[PDB]
Amino acid sequence: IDTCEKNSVLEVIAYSSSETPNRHDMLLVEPLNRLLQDKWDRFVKRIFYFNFFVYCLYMIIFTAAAYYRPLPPYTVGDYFRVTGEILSVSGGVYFFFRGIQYFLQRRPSLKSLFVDSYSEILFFVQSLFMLVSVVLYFSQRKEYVASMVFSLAMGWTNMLYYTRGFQQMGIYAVMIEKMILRDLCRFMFVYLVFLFGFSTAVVTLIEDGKYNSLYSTCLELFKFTIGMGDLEFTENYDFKAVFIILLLAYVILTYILLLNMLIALMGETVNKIAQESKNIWKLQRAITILDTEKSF
Amino acid sequence: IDTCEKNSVLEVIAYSSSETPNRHDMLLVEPLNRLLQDKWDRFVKRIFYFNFFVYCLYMIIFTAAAYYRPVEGLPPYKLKNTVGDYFRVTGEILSVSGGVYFFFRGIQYFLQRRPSLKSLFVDSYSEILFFVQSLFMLVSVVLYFSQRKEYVASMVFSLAMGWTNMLYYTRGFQQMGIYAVMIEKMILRDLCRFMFVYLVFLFGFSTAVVTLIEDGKYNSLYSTCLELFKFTIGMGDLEFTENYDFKAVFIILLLAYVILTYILLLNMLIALMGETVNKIAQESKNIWKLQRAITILDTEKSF
Amino acid sequence: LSCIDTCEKNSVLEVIAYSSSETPNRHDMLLVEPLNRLLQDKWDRFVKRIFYFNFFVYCLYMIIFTAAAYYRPVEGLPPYKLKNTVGDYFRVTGEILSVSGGVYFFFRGIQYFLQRRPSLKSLFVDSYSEILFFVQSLFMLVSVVLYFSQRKEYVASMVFSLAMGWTNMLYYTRGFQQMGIYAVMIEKMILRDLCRFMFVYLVFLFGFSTAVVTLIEDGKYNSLYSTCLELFKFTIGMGDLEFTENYDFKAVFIILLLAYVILTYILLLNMLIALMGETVNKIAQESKNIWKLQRAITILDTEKSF
Amino acid sequence: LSCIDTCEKNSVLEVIAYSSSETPNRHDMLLVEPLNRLLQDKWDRFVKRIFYFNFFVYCLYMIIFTAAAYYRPLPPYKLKNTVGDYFRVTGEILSVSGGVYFFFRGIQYFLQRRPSLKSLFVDSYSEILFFVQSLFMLVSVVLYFSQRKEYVASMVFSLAMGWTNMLYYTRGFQQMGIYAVMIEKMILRDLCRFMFVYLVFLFGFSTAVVTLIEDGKYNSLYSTCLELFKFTIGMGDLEFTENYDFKAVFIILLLAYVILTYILLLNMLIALMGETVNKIAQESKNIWKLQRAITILDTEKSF
Ligand SMILES: CCCCCCCCCCCCCC(=O)OC[C@@H](O)COP(=O)(O)O
Ligand code: NA
Repeated sequence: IDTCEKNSVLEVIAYSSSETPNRHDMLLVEPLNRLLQDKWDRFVKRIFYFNFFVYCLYMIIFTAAAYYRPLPPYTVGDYFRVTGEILSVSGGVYFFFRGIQYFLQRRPSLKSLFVDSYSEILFFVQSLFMLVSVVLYFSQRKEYVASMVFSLAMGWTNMLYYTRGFQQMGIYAVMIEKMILRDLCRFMFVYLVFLFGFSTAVVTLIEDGKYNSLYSTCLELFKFTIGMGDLEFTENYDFKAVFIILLLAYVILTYILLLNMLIALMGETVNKIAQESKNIWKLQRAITILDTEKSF
Repeated sequence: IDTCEKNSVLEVIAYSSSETPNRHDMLLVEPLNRLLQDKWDRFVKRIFYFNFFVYCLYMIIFTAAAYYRPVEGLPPYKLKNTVGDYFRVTGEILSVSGGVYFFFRGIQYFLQRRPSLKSLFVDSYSEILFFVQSLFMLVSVVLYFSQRKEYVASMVFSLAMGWTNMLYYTRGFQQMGIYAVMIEKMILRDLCRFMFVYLVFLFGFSTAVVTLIEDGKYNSLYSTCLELFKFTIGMGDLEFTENYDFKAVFIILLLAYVILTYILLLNMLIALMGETVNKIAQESKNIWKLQRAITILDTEKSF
Repeated sequence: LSCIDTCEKNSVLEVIAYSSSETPNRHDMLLVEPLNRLLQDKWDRFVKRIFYFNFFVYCLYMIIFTAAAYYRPVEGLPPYKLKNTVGDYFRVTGEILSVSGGVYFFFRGIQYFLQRRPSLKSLFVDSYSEILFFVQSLFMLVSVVLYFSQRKEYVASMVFSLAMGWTNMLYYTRGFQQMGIYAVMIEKMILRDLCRFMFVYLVFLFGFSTAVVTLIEDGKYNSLYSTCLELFKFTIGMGDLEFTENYDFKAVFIILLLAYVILTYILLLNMLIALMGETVNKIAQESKNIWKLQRAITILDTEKSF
Repeated sequence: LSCIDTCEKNSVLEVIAYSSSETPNRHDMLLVEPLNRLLQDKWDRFVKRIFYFNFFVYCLYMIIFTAAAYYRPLPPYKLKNTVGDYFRVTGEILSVSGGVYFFFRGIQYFLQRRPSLKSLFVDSYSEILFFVQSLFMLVSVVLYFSQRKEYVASMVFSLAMGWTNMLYYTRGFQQMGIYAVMIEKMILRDLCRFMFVYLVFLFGFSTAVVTLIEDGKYNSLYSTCLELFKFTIGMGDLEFTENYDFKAVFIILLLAYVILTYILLLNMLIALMGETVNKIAQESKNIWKLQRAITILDTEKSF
């Protein structure tokens, strides 16, 4: 069941592809749940806490190094800074190698890489950004800072991966995943269509000014969504009536309707997916247990 | 059942009048739903994808009116003998042809259906909106030839209305189709009710505030109404004017307005839309199924 | 129908429509078949148009009053002369009509109070519209009193009356099931959720504003009113977080502002939204029944008006 | 009621009310018929009146304290010969007296109950909050006499804490009591989870941005953190600086932060609050009843 050395039920269920109809519900059987919970507390609950603390420390060291950066390449302060930079690069390459090892070991069907285990892809992409930032730094360029800030943001965001192992916060993270995947996606598609259409209309209306550029008008229109719109950002054009009509149409369509609809849909989805989000967290904790077990 | 060429069950159900009690729920019968799904997957899916692809492409031939629109004034304009002006003119011709085609499609629908003149404005909003877009394009053309400067506004309206109309092509996918159906229900019911009440409240408080002040740039009704509306979008000032008297009265009026609209009616709208979401799931799925059925039957009749 | 419609002593429909709020389940009384069918019949026969006629005349009155108010002269030291012009004639006759309407509303309110004879304990949840209209009428009358007393406070009173008149159009939402239900939802929410949230939020606002103004030393924002307004301005999504800099202990100022923001904007407003959602999910049936009872009260009052 | 209300050694009321949180069903106990009839009898009999008097005197004390602190003049300060200065001094003396009184009441509670060092941070939030308010007041007094300006900061902290703590007296009013209990539950669960996630995201993106920014006003971590936080209150700027080498990266980072936090996390917080409110009605009523029982027992035991 758990230690077969030929084929284990735990390995089959946990490492199953998304195709399996009930890869979550079948971990709730009495013996499996009892064994998983007992193992976690026994010798995987404090192995995970140590990993989480080490990652936190690594990220602190990475932030300190990057935040204090001086045509690269470029006292006690400098020795500490270079040591931190080297340690951060050494962590990035470690994550890259772990991701490649996971890619080879699991060898996905070239379909579940895009639908399953988003954590592995995110971590590998963070490592890839860090390595690109290193090569640019050693290749006489300044885009090494853009790559590094991208990697830093992604790494800080990735700390949610460790929210698993704490029940309530694990459920919260699973809910975040579901919401982003379904509701934010639908809303963003519709809202981007609306925003682009109205921004193009307004740009066509505008005759001459600083806001002829499609980017400028799109930014100004998006400014409404964040409660910072202007509604008078420009007055260099004819037919003010048409401009105000278009602006009011956009406001009513996007701010007064789509965002409130997003709130309502989020409420409904949260009301719907409590038990599924509990089962998904349980399975995410089972995969963590088995990965920790196999890492030796 | 499906095609007797005289009066088939699917044809009558799909073209049902609004007065029919449960026009939406008829398709749920197993043979009918299984027959629509099979026919779609068999030959209508690719046709619909092609139509959406060519439609969005056709609209995009004119969404670059920014780069197109000259600024010389008093059209018509001249031809520059450059590749750029060749692209501009061919795009304009392609945008006018599209408008004429959509106008005639609407006319062909209107005549063939021969509506009883009541369900026209109650159901089938998509084709009315497409016809309005065609009308706005034709008006742009006629104004353009007539040496007038209102063609820019007329094409801008058409452009915006077409970009929003892509929401029609949103159908054909269960998730986004049902999302569009929910948007339709919400904008018809909750937005209309809230808009009526909020517009009454805003007009009242705007007239009160305008009467309060004495003179300045905000003396007009329109300007003060705009300032009061700016509270709703999260940009309210609370001190937009100084040339007045009775600061107590002005402040208390602004507070009453804010508390009554921003902190009450918007949250009421959120709650009502939430309960509507909770209530119109299966209804919104059935309506999407009926929309797909109408599209399939129209494609069949398109030969 | 004998002993149901009208007896000159007591009829069940009149009793139900005018029943005191203290009755346990006065709302469900209308649910029985004969009452529902008969009220629908009377409305569709006569009161449907009569109510629309009471919503057409009132709208005309309010438009006339607003037109008179907006075009008012600004010269000071009232009253003012009646110059020879069509505009002056029209505005003065509009003023006369508006004052007459105010007097009419004043008299109707007095008559209702004298006939119903309320206990002065049920004039908040009951006869809400009556109190609103009477207060509007009172504001108009005091406006006139100031006007002919040679005081400029008539402008303030008249603008208050105008605001109440325009916002009282919701009374006429009855006669349309969806609009009437929405209006009664507004009234219930105002009665419960707005009043609870406002009390808590006001306590928080006053506390933090007093703390901040105590911290400040001198300047424009040294007063309690200006600081209270600045703190309130966060709630409408236009906070500053840096509105003042003439003080000491920037850390304390930042801590207080962040604490206030987290406690109010992030917690209490989203809590109000959640409670409103729950209530709305809970108040459909009673909101329908209350609308039906309000409908019946309108029917009975129109019938008794003869 | 023999050995239920008064026993001098142990009774059902004093055992249930003062039961540790380790007790499984501590809340549901008071719903038993005779207990519910006895608590409501004692309350109506006298505890309502004593509680109302205590609330009124506390409100008077807080008004005095606010007035004294508002008109504050290297302390200490002398006594100017004027009525205003005498009233200020007597008011601040009264405020200090109230502070020491609350301090000693908190000490008495600690000595009496003798909690197990774990219920302190999970039970009795009100008493610890009152004690912290008193501690701030005493620290303010000692600093004031020690010739420092830090007394102003201490006293403003105490004043704000007291004003927000005034909610303690909302109990004894059913609706406001349930409201306060629900506020307590929301702060413990939803605000905590959201704050954890939001702080993680905010620090990550703020660090990224401040790393991108070359130099200027916002080259410090605190300033950039403040600017990013401003987006949460509907006051983000999106153009607050231009001192960077890559505009595309800056705009992408800001858009990602906005989408992740403002659009997503805030709306999700609203939804989670709605779910919780739907979930915790009966549990919020039971907790209010238990709070009302504790208050009744305390008032009885105070004499
Ligand atoms: C000194 C007064 C300060 C307040 C500013 C004056 C104007 C405030 C607007 C009036 C407040 C009530 C608005 C409201 O929300 O109720 C709407 C009414 O239709 C109630 O409906 P109905 O008459 O009972 O049918
Ligand atoms: Na704002």
